[PDB]
Amino acid sequence: MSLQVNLLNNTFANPFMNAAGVMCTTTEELVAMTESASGSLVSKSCTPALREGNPTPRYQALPLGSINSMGLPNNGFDFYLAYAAEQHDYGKKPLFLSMSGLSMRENVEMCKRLAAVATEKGVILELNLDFDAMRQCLTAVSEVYPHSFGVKMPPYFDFAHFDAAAEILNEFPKVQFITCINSIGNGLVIDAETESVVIKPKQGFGGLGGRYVLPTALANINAFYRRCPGKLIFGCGGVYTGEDAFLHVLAGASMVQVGTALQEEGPSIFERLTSELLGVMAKKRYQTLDEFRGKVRTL
Amino acid sequence: MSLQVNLLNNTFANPFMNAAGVMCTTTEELVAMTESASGSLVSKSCTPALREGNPTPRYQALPLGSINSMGLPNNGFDFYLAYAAEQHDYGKKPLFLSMSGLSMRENVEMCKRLAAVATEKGVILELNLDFDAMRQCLTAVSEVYPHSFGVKMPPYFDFAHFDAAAEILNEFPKVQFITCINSIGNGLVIDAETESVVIKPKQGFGGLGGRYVLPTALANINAFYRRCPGKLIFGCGGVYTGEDAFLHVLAGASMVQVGTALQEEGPSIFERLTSELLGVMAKKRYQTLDEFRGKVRTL
Ligand SMILES: Cc1cc2nc3c(=O)[nH]c(=O)nc-3n(C[C@H](O)[C@H](O)[C@H](O)COP(=O)(O)O)c2cc1C
Ligand SMILES: Cc1cc2nc3c(=O)[nH]c(=O)nc-3n(C[C@H](O)[C@H](O)[C@H](O)COP(=O)(O)O)c2cc1C
Repeated sequence: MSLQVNLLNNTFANPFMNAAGVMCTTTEELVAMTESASGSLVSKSCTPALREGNPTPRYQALPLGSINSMGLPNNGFDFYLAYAAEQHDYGKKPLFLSMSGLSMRENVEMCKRLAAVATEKGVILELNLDFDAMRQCLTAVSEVYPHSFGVKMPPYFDFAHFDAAAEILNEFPKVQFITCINSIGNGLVIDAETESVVIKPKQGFGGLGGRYVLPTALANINAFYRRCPGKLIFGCGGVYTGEDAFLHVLAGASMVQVGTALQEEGPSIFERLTSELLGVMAKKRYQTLDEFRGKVRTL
Repeated sequence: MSLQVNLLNNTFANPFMNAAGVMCTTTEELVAMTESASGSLVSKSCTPALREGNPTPRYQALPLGSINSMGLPNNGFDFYLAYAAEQHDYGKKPLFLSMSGLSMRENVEMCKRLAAVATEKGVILELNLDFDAMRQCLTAVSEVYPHSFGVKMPPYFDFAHFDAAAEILNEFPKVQFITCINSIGNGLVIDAETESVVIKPKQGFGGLGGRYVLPTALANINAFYRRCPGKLIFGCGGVYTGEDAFLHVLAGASMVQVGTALQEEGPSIFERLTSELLGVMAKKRYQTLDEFRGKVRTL
């Protein structure tokens, strides 16, 4: 049995990594992720300059997941570029750098600079991504960035949008992976005891993660798995156990990202997840991920 | 203490009703809803003619809710119109009729015929509602239907969409209530044991209800409560307890609809829900729903 994944000219020991934005903002966190049992890691989505993010409380853990409105607090692009160029131990595991410019020009200017470090060191872009705007953004980035990359997608909720999104992404051969999903946007948690919301920004509205999002994540993973047969899918959303991870892979996932559960448990979670996924595979008589990836049975 | 609700020229004993499509398709179901402790009921979303709906299995109960792709199985408009005109006991409680024509023309034709029964008997339309398609549908109904009505909305996931939808709805004075929300669309439930989806239509993709959708429902209730101050909001999504119902009302709900939980429990649930909501209000020292409706505290 092996959890090995091979993609983008890399070998990964297992499919697990942190979700962008979770436990990956500081040097300490990035080193902790590298030292963990994870197959890989992705750095906090960056802007050109540092951002303090939204006022606190801006994250709340919940029985069925989490809600947040972080507001992109990050050390700025130079910091994550420097980590990738100078500090990260690529001998330990591959590295993804998440990028989230507040405009198309910001993404373009960051990608111009990332190009050389991707060439020299092998860091892989995950670009945090309105369909017209989307095509134009991908065109602008592809123009200046001479490497494969992936896109982090928000969830969609109908086949019309699955089709439209997939059509655009399929126009761009450099987009070699699609990460499904980012948070279910602008949920509103109300605490019945305090009769109030639980986070401060945006009147309590924030992105939902965890158990809430698993079926939506599976839907998006599988929808894009089917519609973009030329690309890989990275799963993200609602993974707490090796069994959840099994479901991501069955739906089509190559890599499996862990957000909410990692936030609550810390990097030791990857040790648990790898052994649980192996336990699930042994019970089901699978030896490799290739054996069941995308093989979910329809009725 | 009182759960009484006064709206749309009607008095309701309590805010509870079934969600459209749940336990309201047959004569026996409609009678059972009328005989229940609920404050109102709404008939199954109808098409001009009977529809068999999608192949089975097309509904599955889940630990955190439900998934379905029913495919509008219903007895047809004549049937629900005749129930409203000839059979329903308006002395027991008010009646809503849900309409879901497969085109603009179907809605126009059904509304033209509904008009007289609404006039004579007092049945209230809930119209099951692409912002252009929405504008056109509403414009057509408003043009031909000489009464106030409400709209059943899908969930939105950002402020741009909340603003755009509210803008459209505010252009129509006849829309006097907004029901938030229909299912979270096209999730995909996978059973780890069978390595398969759990419903037959549409490769296993279907609408999510129940515990999965509560924060999204609260978000939408509150978003339209804020943006459509001229209108009533009916809450729908994730109500299993009086505490859940309390949250809907706090977010801004006037009526509270119950889908998944009712499907699982049957109409006896309304007796439990009324007593639970009264118990919540008693512990919190509330006497009426007016005392806390829409009063959720932000930070
Ligand atoms: C604390 C917090 C911060 C996040 N920051 C980012 C971000 O920087 N960029 C991004 O693409 N996603 C970010 N996400 C979304 C996650 O990457 C992930 O898509 C989401 O949490 C769903 O996964 P989960 O169910 O495992 O939590 C963040 C999520 C949370 C909980
Ligand atoms: C069995 C099934 C059938 C449904 N049929 C309809 C329908 O006829 N019209 C409609 O507007 N919503 C329909 N719905 C959506 C529900 O009215 C409701 O919006 C959704 O289930 C969320 O509420 P819940 O969490 O209480 O289940 C249906 C839901 C289910 C579970």
